[PDB]
Amino acid sequence: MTKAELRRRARAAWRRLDLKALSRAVGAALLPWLRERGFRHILLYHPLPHELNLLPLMEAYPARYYLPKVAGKGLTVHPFGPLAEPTTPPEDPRVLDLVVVPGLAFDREGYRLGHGQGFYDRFLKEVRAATVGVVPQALLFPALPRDPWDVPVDHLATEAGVEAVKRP
Repeated sequence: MTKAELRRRARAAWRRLDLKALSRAVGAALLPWLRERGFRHILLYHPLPHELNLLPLMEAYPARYYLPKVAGKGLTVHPFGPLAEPTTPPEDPRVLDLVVVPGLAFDREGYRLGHGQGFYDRFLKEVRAATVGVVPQALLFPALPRDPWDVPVDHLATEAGVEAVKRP
């Protein structure tokens, strides 16, 4: 089937769950991995609907944190900071050692059902960093329809903890 049909299914799943609680659970279950790896420069995201709030990570795991900003067809990286649009300077993405990627759903190969704009697809080609897709277990779907422009994450984090995506 189509990505549109899958997105409808993912939304039905998101509404049977408690987003605050799953946000807390996913954040908690990330912490051993973050500590083991010792990541220091992490890109999060500003939480939208059918998304986990993982901003409480910052207090739980002290690090330099960053947020993406849309600029053109691209994501740019700004430190977590004041807004009026961020006031912190733009920064080159190579400073990051971890990218945390939200999604409507992911498959176990690390592919995501996104917002359809290509931002993460373009952005994930410019980083050399560990990546992790964050999702409730219920939003781990069977293999998503695959396109040449799709870029997978290499780890997944659910309320059960962090797991590798098998190398393609």
